[PDB]
Amino acid sequence: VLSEGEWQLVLHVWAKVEADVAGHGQDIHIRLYKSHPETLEKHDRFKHLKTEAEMKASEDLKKHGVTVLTALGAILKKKGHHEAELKPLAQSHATKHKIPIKYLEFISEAIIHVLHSRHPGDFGADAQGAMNKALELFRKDIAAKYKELGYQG
Ligand code: HEM
Repeated sequence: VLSEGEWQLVLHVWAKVEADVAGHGQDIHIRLYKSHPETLEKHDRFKHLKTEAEMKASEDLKKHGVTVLTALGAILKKKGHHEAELKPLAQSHATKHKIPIKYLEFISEAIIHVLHSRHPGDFGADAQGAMNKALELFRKDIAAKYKELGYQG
C-alpha cells in the first residue's frame, strides 16, 4: 500500500512522462534491451534492430512503447485499485508473451533509470521511493494474477 502523498509523487512524475510518452518509451525499451539483452528475444519484430539509432528509428518500437506506458500510466492512476486494468495485462503476459516477473523488474529498473535521467528534479529520493513502491505493487499483483492463470515464471 502506498500513502496518498506517495501516489501524488508517482502521478506528478507521470504527468511529466506524459509530455513525451513516445520518447520515454523508446528510452525505457532501449535501456531494457541493452541492460538485459535476453528481454529483446521476446520481440520478434524488434530483433532486426541492432543499434541504438535503429531502435530510435523504429516506428513499430516507438508505437509499442507508447502502448506499454499508456497501459502502465492507466494502472498507476488507479492508485492501487487496478484489478480491471491489470487482468488483461496479466492475461497476455502470463499465457501468451510469457514474461517472467524477473523481466518486469528489469523494465521497472529501466523506468526508474529513465525517469531519473529525464526528470531528476522531479524524481528525488521520495519520488523514486514512491515510484518504486508503485512498480513493486504492480509486480506483486501481476505475479498473483500470473499464478491464477497457471503461469509460474
Ligand atoms: C510495465 C510493464 C509492461 C506493461 C504495462 C506492458 C504492456 C503491454 C501492452 C499493453 C501490450 C499490448 C497488448 C498485450 O499483448 O498485452 C504489450 C505487448 C507485449 N509485451 Fe508487454 N508490457 C510490459 C512489460 C513487458 C516486458 C518486460 C516484455 C519482454 C521482456 C514484454 C513483451 C511484450 C510482447 C512480446 C508483446 C506483444 C508485442 C507484439 O508482439 O505485438 N512486455 N505489453
